[PDB]
Amino acid sequence: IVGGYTCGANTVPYQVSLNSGYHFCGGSLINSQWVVSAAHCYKSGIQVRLGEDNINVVEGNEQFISASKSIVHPSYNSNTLNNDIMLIKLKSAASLNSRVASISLPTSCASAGTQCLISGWGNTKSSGTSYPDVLKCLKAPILSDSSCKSAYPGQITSNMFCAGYLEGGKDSCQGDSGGPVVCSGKLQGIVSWGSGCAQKNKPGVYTKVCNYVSWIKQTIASN
Ligand SMILES: [Ca+2]
Repeated sequence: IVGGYTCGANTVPYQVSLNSGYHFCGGSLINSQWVVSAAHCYKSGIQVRLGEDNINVVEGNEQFISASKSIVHPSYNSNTLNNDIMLIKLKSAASLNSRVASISLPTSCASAGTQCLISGWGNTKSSGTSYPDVLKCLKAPILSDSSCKSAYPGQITSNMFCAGYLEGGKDSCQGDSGGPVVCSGKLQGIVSWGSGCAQKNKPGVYTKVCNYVSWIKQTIASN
């Protein structure tokens, strides 16, 4: 997160870190046994880390649970990033509490102008590299489909939306991938892609979660 703020420990209780020896992507807890992330975050050997603030210190609210199964969206295209979504099932159920909590899935899509909270442990510089230890947060609005398409000609599908600031300076970044975009208490987006970070006229691009709720619910019901 570039241009954001320190969230505060466990104030984003559905935020997870995906760990394969090191943090490499975010995710969102959607029930006691399932996590939603970005397909481009797929790898084997995932440990899900719940309850994290400082990802380099054991502070007392963590739950570390191995993935038992990963399911990349059937139609994921790694070249275009269309359908950049994946589900991860935990080997055991998380113990849900005030600091480790699921986020509601949307019943309807969000609209341009709605404010949302984006979070993660990704890079905090746009012309630099600095990775935070504690969770960072950014409040940002959804942008219109037309301004999204104008920012990224020929690249925005119906499964993508833009959010952030055309002026630059405030965005998600490398290492935030897979993490949440939550709007009015609903998971509406997944950190997916963008040209650099926090660059003028190059807002973040997010997977549009509302398009996937049918797939998510049926997948959970059969696995
Ligand atoms: Ca920790």
